[PDB]
Amino acid sequence: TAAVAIRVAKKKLAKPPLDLHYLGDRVLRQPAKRVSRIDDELRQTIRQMLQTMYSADGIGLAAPQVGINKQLIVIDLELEDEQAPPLVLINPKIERTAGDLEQCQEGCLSIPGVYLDVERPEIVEVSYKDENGRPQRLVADGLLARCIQHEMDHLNGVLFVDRVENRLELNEALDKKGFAVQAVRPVA
Ligand SMILES: [Zn+2]
Repeated sequence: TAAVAIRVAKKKLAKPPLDLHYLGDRVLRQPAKRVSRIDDELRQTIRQMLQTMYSADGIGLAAPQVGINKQLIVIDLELEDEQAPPLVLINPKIERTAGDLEQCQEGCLSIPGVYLDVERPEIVEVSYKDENGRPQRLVADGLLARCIQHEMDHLNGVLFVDRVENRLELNEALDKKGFAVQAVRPVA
């Protein structure tokens, strides 16, 4: 029986609870362990991931980015309904993608200050368990589908730089932030 409520203010905190890890760090290249229990301890980690994400001005955050080896993503990208609930994906699975390939600028909380173009399918269908353990299914397009695919990549040890086709732009953007092109990995 759940006794932790996920009711996190969308506000930056003076002292965010979890620490980010950055391109180069091996934690970002470890495929994530499946979650065995969706319980109150996990929900406290969900709250802390949200607080960390809001504090770093992000829209999505995967557990490995904060050093937590779990198939767990939080997303909150709605602009219009300011207080809409965040999307919590536990043990997600991409069922299929659809639509055309679209190229858009992406950033990442684990690669601060790097913004590069990435091509992805415009539509994704994902199955998952929510923060209450209930099975769910979602079809998404636009920014939501993009963020889902980016965050799913984190659970497989894949970073958006791995999908960047422009060598000039990749190298220039990494170098100026102290990141190494050698930390990039090919796409499976
Ligand atoms: Zn990311």
